[PDB]
Amino acid sequence: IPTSIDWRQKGAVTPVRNQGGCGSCWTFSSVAAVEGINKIVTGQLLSLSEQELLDCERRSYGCRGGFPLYALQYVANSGIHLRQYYPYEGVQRQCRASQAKGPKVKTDGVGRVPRNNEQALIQRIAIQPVSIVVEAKGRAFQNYRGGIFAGPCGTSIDHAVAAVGYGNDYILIKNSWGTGWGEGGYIRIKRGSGNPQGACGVLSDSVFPTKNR
Ligand SMILES: *[C@@H](C(=O)O)[C@H](O)C(=O)N[C@@H](CC(C)C)C(=O)NCCCCNC(N)=[NH2+]
Repeated sequence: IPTSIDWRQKGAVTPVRNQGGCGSCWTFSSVAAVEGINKIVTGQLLSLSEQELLDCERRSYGCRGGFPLYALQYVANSGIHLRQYYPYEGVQRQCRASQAKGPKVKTDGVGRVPRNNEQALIQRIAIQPVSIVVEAKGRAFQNYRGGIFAGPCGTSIDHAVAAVGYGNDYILIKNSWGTGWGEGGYIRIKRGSGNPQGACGVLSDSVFPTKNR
């Protein structure tokens, strides 16, 4: 694998989103992962509907939180519509999937990275973007502006985000707090933490969509 990778520089990452006040991070990280594998295997970069997951993925709780694993299973079972045909409202409404216009992206399955294993996560990011988790509630994380973030942060994971790259000392992560946070919406989290769960719990729980060429 390469010493560094950046899926943005392979055209597999869409612009940064802003989830707003809604506790919908689980829809953003999962969609970013799906957009990534879809570009990798089809050649097209599409912007996909977080709102569809928010409304339609029954085992999650809309703006009250959710489960990236189940979001990815939904995409493998039902597919997902384009954002432009099922736009983000930042509030849960009735599922309108069957009424949405336009094409669908359908994946074939879901994989899981062996947890608390930095090399396993890096190896997976070398292949595709990954939906991961971090503890984002800390003031240092909330106030992050740039550079390599090492903390202070605990490992009580609370926020789903998408890993879209790495380099020797960092994992590169697409957050859903708009471009006004961090590095145009991105954060670099240090590799090589003393925590088995990694810095900010970044190694705690990582899943990804699978889709065949
Ligand atoms: C994250 C956010 O919007 O910042 C959002 O709160 C969320 O989905 N968090 C997940 C975090 C995990 C580490 C993936 C979460 O807390 N999921 C469990 C949600 C359970 C909510 N239950 C009810 N009844 N609302």
